[PDB]
Parts: sequence; structure tokens; C-alpha cells
Amino acid sequence: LLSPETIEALRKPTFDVWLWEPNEMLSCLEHMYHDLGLVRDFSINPVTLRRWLFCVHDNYRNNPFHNFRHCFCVAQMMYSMVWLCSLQEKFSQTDILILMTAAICHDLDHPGYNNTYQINARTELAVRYNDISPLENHHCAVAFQILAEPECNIFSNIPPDGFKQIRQGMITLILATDMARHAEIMDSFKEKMENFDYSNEEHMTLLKMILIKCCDISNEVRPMEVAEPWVDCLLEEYFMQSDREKSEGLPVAPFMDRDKVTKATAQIGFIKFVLIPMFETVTKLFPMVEEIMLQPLWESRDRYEELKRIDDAMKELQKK
Amino acid sequence: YLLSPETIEALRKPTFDVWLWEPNEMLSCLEHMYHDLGLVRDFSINPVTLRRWLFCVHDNYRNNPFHNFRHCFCVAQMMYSMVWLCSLQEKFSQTDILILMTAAICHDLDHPGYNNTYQINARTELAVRYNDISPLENHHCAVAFQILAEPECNIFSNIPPDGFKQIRQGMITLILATDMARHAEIMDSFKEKMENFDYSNEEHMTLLKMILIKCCDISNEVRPMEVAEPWVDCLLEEYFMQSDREKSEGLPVAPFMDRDKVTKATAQIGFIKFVLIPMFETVTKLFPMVEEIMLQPLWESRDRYEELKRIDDAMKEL
Ligand SMILES: C[C@@H](Nc1nc2c(cnn2C2CCCC2)c(=O)[nH]1)C(=O)N1CC2(COC2)C1
Ligand SMILES: C[C@@H](Nc1nc2c(cnn2C2CCCC2)c(=O)[nH]1)C(=O)N1CC2(COC2)C1
Ligand SMILES: [Mg+2]
Ligand SMILES: [Mg+2]
Ligand SMILES: [Zn+2]
Ligand SMILES: [Zn+2]
Repeated sequence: LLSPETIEALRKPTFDVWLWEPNEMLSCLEHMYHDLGLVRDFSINPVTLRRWLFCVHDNYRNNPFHNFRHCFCVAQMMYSMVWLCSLQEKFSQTDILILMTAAICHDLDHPGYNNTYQINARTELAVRYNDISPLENHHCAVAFQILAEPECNIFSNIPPDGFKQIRQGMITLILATDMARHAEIMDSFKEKMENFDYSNEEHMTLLKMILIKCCDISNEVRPMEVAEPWVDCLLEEYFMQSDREKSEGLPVAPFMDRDKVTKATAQIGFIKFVLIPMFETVTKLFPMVEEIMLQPLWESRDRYEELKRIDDAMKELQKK
Repeated sequence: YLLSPETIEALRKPTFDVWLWEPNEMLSCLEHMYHDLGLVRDFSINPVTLRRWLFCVHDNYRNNPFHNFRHCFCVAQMMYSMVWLCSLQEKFSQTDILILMTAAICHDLDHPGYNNTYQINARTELAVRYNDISPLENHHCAVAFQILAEPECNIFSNIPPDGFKQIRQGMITLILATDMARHAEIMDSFKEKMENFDYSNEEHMTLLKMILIKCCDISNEVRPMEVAEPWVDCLLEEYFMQSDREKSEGLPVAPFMDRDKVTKATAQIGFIKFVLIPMFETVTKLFPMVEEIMLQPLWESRDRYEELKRIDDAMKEL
């Protein structure tokens, strides 16, 4: 079970995600589906929603980063943003359901090695998906294989028109999380920012893509306390790949290269050039984003630059 | 240089102002700790030996701004503090207490005022002698046992060879553990063993002894503001000697030693936040009493130098 202080904390991006066992996390997710009115408006069976949440959990691998606690971080951050940006005045319940279900499903069965590995290694997945966002395409297929199982089918009581619309929105959102598309998806968005229209379908579809993109990579929005161990987990996984890429002679990405990668320099760039501009142009629609998220991103960038100068000092002392 | 009973009491706390005393009384303070800890008693250390050795050690520290005899008094005195604060007499044997104590006193003998990077890049005799491997700490540890090689400084003379081998080994691990080049390696080994620490486990206890000597080594900002701040000045002074000379010779200059780059604020903020605090954080998990006595001054000094840095940046608006 869960406290009423927990249930309140669950709505802000300061929620401490490392406090909870999987069981308590499935209840937090379940609760979001009730509290957002999704159960009510789409006639979701309350036991089918529990089943489905457990159905999702099992299909998540035990990876250092891309695991079931990661998708909880993303789902819980999406939830946080519904309240902080009043999205229930700007979006239909269907769009909310798509945003929260895609956020829960967008890394199903991640294997721990990114698209570049998949392709360069000519994996089954790269071969099945023709080098085209193989992981993200795999994530959707799993999410809908899960929903094709009737007792995991939280959509059982939605009419087929509604299903098709939800399934199409989920596919877009999950496929939009492929970071190779970041500059493209960002450019389309800001272009529409010169005159953003809530009644333009393309515009809403682009705002949702950015919204799930924001949640996916929002660990440094959380308090330094919560954010910091995530970078550790990320580098683990990343070194796990680059080690493989060399027992294999495959190219090695500099940001996974043990010889060139510190915790400071893994974040300093990523905050400055990816996380801040993204939340900036998002703040242009929700000013109250500036205080609650764009702020921890400035203090995070500033801490990690300090850490880099200490790290470098220490790197004089070895390398002889 | 007879110690007053007031001084005996202040000597056991990290608040001890290390600046009042001259080499005479520091020597006396060091002497009291060997008696007070049971080391004179339990290793049959001749008391007159223990006086010559201390002056034997005192001669072999140079007059550097920072790495000098007063620095070695602080490091031994903070160790002494920690034996009482964390009650390490309950956790460690009197040989371990002997290793920790003697290694603190000797850990920087004959320091020249130029770190390992200078020794290596200038290709000095120390670096050539030690094959670029921790040439200072290798040399500190070697002077120590050259001093104990003399019969009139061998405060170990009544220890059976089985014992001497036992102490010499541990002393060497500790002194060479204070090479800051190895900070992350040693801390990481410690955080590993700490996930399920074991006082019965020799490897778990050698890392803990290494953390302790490393803790006391850089413990200056655990002292009160009035005691610590002048150490920051001696530090930049020694460093500024190194980087000035590096410049005259066409040697690389470490940015954190650069006269035209470093402020007292930037010397201390990252060091406290990313080396001192995290290190004492992991010790506090075996010895929670440390949070109150040593984290407490470390958080205060953090914030203090942080506001000092904002003041500096704002004033850099001329
Ligand atoms: C710079 C480095 N840092 C980095 N990657 C992250 C974070 C969160 N998710 N991801 C990955 C992004 C999604 C998977 C985890 C984070 O806080 N930092 C990195 O991996 N970047 C992102 C790319 C990879 O393609 C751009 C270079
Ligand atoms: C600028 C300097 N500040 C700094 N270094 C210290 C202290 C005490 N000993 N040391 C060094 C410890 C070894 C001797 C002096 C202190 O209070 N501040 C710093 O942050 N660094 C990074 C290193 C660690 O190795 C490079 C020195
Ligand atoms: Mg993904
Ligand atoms: Mg030293
Ligand atoms: Zn993700
Ligand atoms: Zn020292």
C-alpha cells in the first residue's frame, strides 16, 4: 500500500523514484490511471488495469538503466507535467491516455544496447526493421502484443475507431523517442512555435512528441539527489555496449568510451544543448515550466561543470 | 613544553587550534599521544627513543608553505582525534593503532614542495628513481624507514621481527595510499567493501585504514574556520611556487595551480563538495558520530566558500 503523502508527492518532479519496490510502483501507475479519469472515460476494467501493469513490468528487462524503473520515471514525469501545465484543459482524455500509455510502454523489452549497436551488429532487430529505429519499432510491437492479450487489454471496452486512434498516437509517440530524430523533431516543433495553434492536429501531434521526449530524458530535472545515480546506471549500460563493440571490432561511440567519458562530461553537453533548449521552447507554451524544471537544469549544469574541473585536476596527477 | 591538563583535553578534538604551538610543543603533543594510546606501553617503546625519533622526524620535514612539519602535526592530530571519536580502540588492534599513528607522522617526510606531476614532467631524480610511480609517497615512506633504520631513532627496537614486518607492511600501504592520483581507485574499492562491511575481514580493514589516513591527510576544512583558512593560503603558496617554476621551464601548469586562474573560493568548493564530503560520508556509515563532528564543519565551509564565490564573480564586474 501507499501513503497519502506519497500520493501527493506523485504529482511533482521531485518524487523520489528510488524509494519504491516494483510493487509500490505499479500502484503509483495504477493510481495515475484512476486519478486522471482514464479508467472512468474509457471504461477500463480496474482489475484489467492491474494485470496490464504487471503485464508491462515482466516484459521489462533488468538493465542498468533501460528498465522498469526508468519507464516509471517517464510515466511519473508525464503525470507531473499534466498537472504543472494543466494539460487536461489543452488535451482530450484520449490524448492523455496516449501520452500516459506510450510513456509507460516506450522502452518495452529494451535489451541494453542502442540502435547503433543493433545496426552495426546486424542484429535480428536491425534485420527485422531494416535499420529503421529498430528498438522503438520493437517497443511498440511489444506494447500491442501485450494489449492483444485479453486480460492485459486495458482497451477492451474502447470502440474500434477509438482503438485505431489510440494505437496510431501511441506508435508516433514511441517512435518519436528515438534520439536520432531529435534535431528533426525539434526543428519541426519550433517552426510551428512562431504560431502555435492548439486546434491544429499536426501541432498537437508535435507537442505530444516533444512532451514524451521531455519526460524520457528528464532525469536531471529531478533533485540532484534523485538525478545523480541515474547517470551512473546510464554509463554502466553504455560501457557494457562499448566493451562488446570491441570484442567485435564494431565502431565505438565516444560518449560510451571508457577512455573519454566522465560523469561530468556525459551531462554537461547533454544538459546545455539537448535538455535546456528543448524545455526552453516548451516554456514558450507553459511559462511555469521555467521555475520547476528549467531551474534544476541550470543548477545541474552548474554543478557538473564544477565537478569537471575537479576531475580534470585529478587527471593531471595520473597519466604520467 | 610541558603540557597543561587543559591542552591534553583539547588535543583529542578536531577543534584543536594547531597554530598556537611551536615545534617544541607539537613534538610534546605527539609524544603524549603515544603514551595516552597505549603504544609506548604495549610495544615497549623506549621513552627516550620516542623523543629522539620525533626530533629525528622533525628534522626531515622541509620548510615549505604547506607540506611542512606543522602539516604533519595536523594529520597525526586528526588521526588521534578520530581514534577517540570513532572509538577505534574498540575496532582496531594496538598494532593497527600504531600503524595509523606512525604513518600519519611520516606520510610526507622530505616533501620538496612540488607534486608528482612536477617530479615526472621535470624528469627529476625522484621520478627517475621511482619509475614515475608515486615518486613522492614512495620517497616519504623510504625516509621513514631510513630514520627507523638508525638505532637511536628506532622506536620499534623491541618489536619481534615478525611484528616489525607486520607494521612496515601496513605503514607502506597507508603512506602510498595518500597519493591523490589514486583517490578514486581507493574510494571505489572502499565503497565496494562498504556495501557489506566486515571488521573480521583483513581486506575490508586495510581499505578502512587507507580511508582514515586519507581522511586525516586532507582534513584541514574539518577544523574551525579560524584554524583552516590560513592553510588554504599556505596551499596556494606552495602551488604558486610550483606553477611559477613550471612556467620558467616550459613545463605544463595545472590550471588549479595557476596564479592567474585560481581563487581561494575555487580552490576549496569542488574539493570540499567532491572529495571531502563524499569521503567523510562513507566513513559516517561506519561511524555516525562523524556526521556531527566533521560533516558539520564541512557543510558550513562549503556554503561559506560558495557565497564567497558569488561575491567574487559579482565583483568581477569592473
Ligand atoms: C551525452 C549522453 N548523456 C545522457 N544520455 C541520456 C540521459 C538520459 N537519457 N539519455 C540517453 C538518451 C536516450 C537513451 C539514454 C542523460 O542524462 N545523459 C548521451 O548518451 N547522449 C544522448 C545521445 C545518444 O544519442 C544522443 C548522446
Ligand atoms: C585546489 C585544491 N584544493 C585543496 N587541495 C587540498 C586540500 C588539502 N590538501 N589538498 C591537496 C591534497 C594533495 C595535496 C594537496 C584543501 O583544503 N584544498 C584541489 O581542489 N585539488 C584537487 C587536487 C587533489 O589532487 C589534485 C588538489
Ligand atoms: Mg528508447
Ligand atoms: Mg602527501
Ligand atoms: Zn527511454
Ligand atoms: Zn599530506
